[PDB]
Amino acid sequence: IGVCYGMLGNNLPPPSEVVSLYKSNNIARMRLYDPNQAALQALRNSNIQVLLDVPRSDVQSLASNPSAAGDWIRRNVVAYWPSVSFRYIAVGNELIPGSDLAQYILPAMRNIYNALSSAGLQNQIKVSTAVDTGVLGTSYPPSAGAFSSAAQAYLSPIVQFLASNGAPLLVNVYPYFSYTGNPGQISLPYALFTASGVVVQDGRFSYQNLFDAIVDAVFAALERVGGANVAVVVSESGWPSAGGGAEASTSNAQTYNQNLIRHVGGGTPRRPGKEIEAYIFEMFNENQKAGGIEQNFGLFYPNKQPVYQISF
Repeated sequence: IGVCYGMLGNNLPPPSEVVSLYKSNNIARMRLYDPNQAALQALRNSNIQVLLDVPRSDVQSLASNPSAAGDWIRRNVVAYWPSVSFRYIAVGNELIPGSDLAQYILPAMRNIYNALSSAGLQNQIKVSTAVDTGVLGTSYPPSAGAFSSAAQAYLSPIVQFLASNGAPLLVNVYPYFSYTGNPGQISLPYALFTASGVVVQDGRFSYQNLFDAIVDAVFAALERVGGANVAVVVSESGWPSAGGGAEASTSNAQTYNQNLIRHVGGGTPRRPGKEIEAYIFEMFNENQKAGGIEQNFGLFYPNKQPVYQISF
């Protein structure tokens, strides 16, 4: 399993202690939301595989300035390779289709890919972008999954690129928000992997949990735009332990995240052959996030005590 290393608290451990905590918990992968130099230094020789984001403030330059992608890769990747085990570069996070920066994603992806390819790294370090599930229009049943017209205009060209390079699409997936958004329709057990039997019978495909239903809606959408062979990496998934309603609790967050860990090895109903790569959001409670649930997605408190015990 992977874990997202969010840094927006005023009281978190230094990156070196955080890397030690990953290693001691046998957490194999890490997402960084920017090329923090202290984190990349700490990751040297750790063997932790890294999903590294291009920050939103860099995407336009990587698209438009012909020197920028090469400079970015040389500073943030080549300077740390091979001691840092890079696995993905995610060009943007939740930009499609509404952001004014969406127009720069594929150009930036192409320019980054070219730089990595020249160095012989285009295979181990795959280039993608991270989207939210708002890119879906229809999503029930999962086999009806299709991108919205607005999302499709950006994603069809991106998916052609991903398929050609053997790269996945990254998707932030939260059963939690489907649950809170649909009271009386989406059950708590369905969201927490503890539903009894099939909740949605979708032809040959049986959905026992909400995670599978959302992810497979994305697979179904990908199949319509030349993406049948494009894998999905779940680049965020988690459950808040406080700051919301009664079901934002340590008990439910433990159930969601532990069950996720026990689930992903079997894949999904549409793609059962391989483990789904997933990153738990997130390592620590971040006290500089918006008040409420966003301050409470941590597996660990700032002093490194687990918020709830997890076997990774």
